[PDB]
Amino acid sequence: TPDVSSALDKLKEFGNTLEDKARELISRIKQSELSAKM
Repeated sequence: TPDVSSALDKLKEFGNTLEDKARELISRIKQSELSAKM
Protein backbone atom coordinates (compact mmCIF):
# COMPACT_ATOMS: atom_id res chain seq x y z
CA THR A 1 0.00 0.00 0.00
CA PRO A 2 0.97 3.71 -0.59
CA ASP A 3 1.78 6.27 2.08
CA VAL A 4 -0.67 4.97 4.66
CA SER A 5 -0.99 8.16 6.68
CA SER A 6 -1.64 10.82 4.07
CA ALA A 7 -2.79 8.82 1.06
CA LEU A 8 -6.42 9.87 1.27
CA ASP A 9 -5.20 13.45 0.95
CA LYS A 10 -4.52 13.02 -2.75
CA LEU A 11 -8.06 11.90 -3.51
CA LYS A 12 -9.37 15.25 -2.28
CA GLU A 13 -8.06 16.89 -5.45
CA PHE A 14 -7.19 14.39 -8.16
CA GLY A 15 -10.92 13.54 -7.97
CA ASN A 16 -12.14 17.08 -8.61
CA THR A 17 -10.04 17.04 -11.76
CA LEU A 18 -11.83 14.03 -13.23
CA GLU A 19 -15.30 15.52 -12.81
CA ASP A 20 -14.07 18.31 -15.09
CA LYS A 21 -12.08 15.98 -17.34
CA ALA A 22 -15.26 14.00 -17.96
CA ARG A 23 -17.75 16.86 -17.84
CA GLU A 24 -16.07 19.63 -19.80
CA LEU A 25 -14.11 17.07 -21.79
CA ILE A 26 -17.36 15.40 -22.81
CA SER A 27 -18.17 18.48 -24.86
CA ARG A 28 -14.78 18.08 -26.48
CA ILE A 29 -15.70 14.46 -27.21
CA LYS A 30 -19.02 15.23 -28.88
CA GLN A 31 -17.35 17.62 -31.31
CA SER A 32 -14.98 14.98 -32.65
CA GLU A 33 -16.86 11.79 -33.45
CA LEU A 34 -17.23 12.08 -37.21
CA SER A 35 -13.73 11.40 -38.49
CA ALA A 36 -14.78 13.61 -41.39
CA LYS A 37 -12.97 16.82 -40.53
CA MET A 38 -11.28 16.40 -37.18
